[PDB]
Order: sequence, then structure tokens, then C-alpha cells
Amino acid sequence: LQRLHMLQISYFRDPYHVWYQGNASLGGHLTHVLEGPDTNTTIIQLQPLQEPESWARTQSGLQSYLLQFHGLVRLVHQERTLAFPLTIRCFLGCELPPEGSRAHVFFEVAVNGSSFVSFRPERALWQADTQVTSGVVTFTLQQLNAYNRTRYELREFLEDTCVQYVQKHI
Ligand SMILES: CCCCCCCCCCCCCCCCCCCC(=O)O[C@H](COC(=O)CCCCCCCCCCCCCC)COP(=O)(O)OCCN
Ligand SMILES: *[C@@H]1O[C@H](CO)[C@@H](O[C@@H]2O[C@H](CO)[C@@H](O)[C@H](O)[C@H]2NC(C)=O)[C@H](O)[C@H]1NC(C)=O
Ligand SMILES: *[C@@H]1O[C@H](CO)[C@@H](O[C@@H]2O[C@H](CO)[C@@H](O)[C@H](O)[C@H]2NC(C)=O)[C@H](O)[C@H]1NC(C)=O
Ligand SMILES: *[C@H]1O[C@H](CO)[C@@H](O[C@H]2O[C@H](CO)[C@@H](O)[C@H](O)[C@H]2NC(C)=O)[C@H](O)[C@H]1NC(C)=O
Repeated sequence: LQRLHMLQISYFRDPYHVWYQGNASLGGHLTHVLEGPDTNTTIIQLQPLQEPESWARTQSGLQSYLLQFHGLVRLVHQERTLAFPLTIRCFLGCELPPEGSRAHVFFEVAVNGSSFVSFRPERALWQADTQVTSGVVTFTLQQLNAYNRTRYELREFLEDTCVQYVQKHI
């Protein structure tokens, strides 16, 4: 199993307070941890897979991701009103299938334990995973599918960064 899986659980008590609990596993082994309130997040490699400077850049990218993740949640609230508290789960990663000619990548999002939206990475597009249409789901997808961040930068993170990471460290 040549893969890197990442799990991020975000607990929002309201738009302005989020508590993060996350971790990543490479080849089936725990390798990273995400922990703490938005005001002081700990992001660490459990193994020094990356050198200090390299790690410093990856860490910075994760920090910027969280900042925009939180930003999007506040915008959806601002525009469509969300019912707090709420918990969001992001499960994403990449795998080099044993008999594949290409990496399999994914990013799925659940809200309060139910399917909400998921990324179709190769086309960098988001889809609803819920059975019914909702102002919240629709507006969220509109934002996710609008900007170059929530689309192309994420596609690059999964298809290129994650895959290069697995190829180098596994
Ligand atoms: C590379 C291997 C690294 C391995 C070690 C990492 C593990 C750390 C600890 C484990 C914790 C798990 C949580 C980490 C998951 C986050 C993924 C990181 C994303 C990231 O760095 O990408 C940035 C892009 O930002 C964005 O894409 C911003 C988009 C924000 C919104 C996302 C939407 C989903 C949620 C929907 C919310 C709806 C709410 C309404 C109810 C720039 O990345 P880059 O520097 O590589 O550049 C690539 C392009 N060049
Ligand atoms: C991140 O850590 C969580 C919590 O330990 C892992 O979830 C556990 O996974 C094992 C094996 O799949 C299950 O038997 C446990 O019941 C899970 N516990 C919880 C809290 O749900 C999770 O697999 C880890 N994910 C990554 C990508 O590292
Ligand atoms: C996510 O789940 C939580 C339940 O843990 C929901 O919070 C409850 O919301 C109802 C309706 O407003 C209130 O009667 C309860 O007082 C809330 N519980 C707590 C602990 O405060 C929340 O509404 C859900 N959010 C979404 C978007 O589904
Ligand atoms: C939260 O993050 C860490 C702890 O998770 C804090 O780091 C320091 O906190 C105190 C500073 O006065 C020290 O007493 C701790 O020993 C030290 N922790 C270690 C061992 O690194 C940090 O200050 C908090 N948030 C920030 C970045 O200010």
C-alpha cells in the first residue's frame, strides 16, 4: 500500500471558534498529527521524513489551508446561515494502486457525520454527495467550484504534491 491518507476533523462551536483534530498515515503508519484550537494549532511530523526547511514549507501550506477552510465556513454562514455547533470531517489522500497506471486521489467531506460534498480531483470539480438540494450545499459548491484555490491548487496538492510525497518517502 503506497499511499498517504489524511484525516481532518473540525469542530465548530460557532463561526469563530474551531477545534482541530487530524492525522496522516503513510503506507499504513501514523506519520503526522494536527491538533488544537484555531488560535494555536500544532502540526508536526511524527517522523522527520522531511528536512527542517522542507517541513517548514509544508507546514506553512497546511496553515494557509486551514485559514482558508475556516474562511469558507464563515462565508457560508455569513451568506446562508449555518446551524452551529457542527463538525466537519475531511478525508483525503493519494494511493499508487498495486496494479494501476495512475494514482487514485480523493477528498471527501462530511458534516455532522453525513455525506456533504466530495472532490472529483482530476477535473478539479466538487460535487454534492447529499440526496437533496440545499441553499447551504448549493452555495458551498458555488464557492468551491468558483475560485482557483478550492479548485486547481487542491488538484495540484492531491495529484502532484501528495503523489510525489508517496514516491519519495515510501
Ligand atoms: C504533501 C504531503 C504532506 C503530508 C503531511 C501533511 C499532514 C499534516 C497533518 C495531518 C492533518 C490532516 C489535515 C490536512 C489536510 C489539508 C491538506 C493540505 C492542503 C494544502 O496544503 O494545499 C494548499 C491549497 O489550499 C486549498 O486547497 C484551500 C481550499 C480550502 C477549502 C477546502 C474545502 C473543503 C471543505 C468544505 C467546507 C464546507 C463548509 C460548509 C458547511 C496549498 O498546497 P501546496 O503548497 O502544495 O500547493 C499546491 C498548488 N501549487
Ligand atoms: C487518524 O487517527 C484516527 C484515530 O485514531 C484513526 O481512526 C481509527 O482507525 C482505526 C483503524 O482504521 C479504527 O479501528 C479506529 O476505530 C479509528 N478510530 C476513530 C477515532 O475513528 C484514523 O484511521 C487515522 N487516519 C489517518 C489517515 O491517519
Ligand atoms: C450538527 O449537530 C449538532 C448536534 O450535536 C446540532 O446542534 C444542535 O442543533 C439543534 C437545532 O438548532 C439545537 O436544538 C441543539 O441545541 C444543538 N445541540 C447543541 C449541542 O448545541 C447542529 O444543529 C447540527 N448542525 C448541522 C449543520 O447539521
Ligand atoms: C500553544 O502551542 C504550544 C503548546 O501546544 C505553546 O508552546 C509553548 O507554550 C508555553 C509558552 O509560554 C511554554 O510554557 C511551553 O513549554 C511551549 N510549548 C512547547 C514545549 O513548545 C504555544 O505557546 C501556544 N501557542 C502559541 C504559539 O503561542
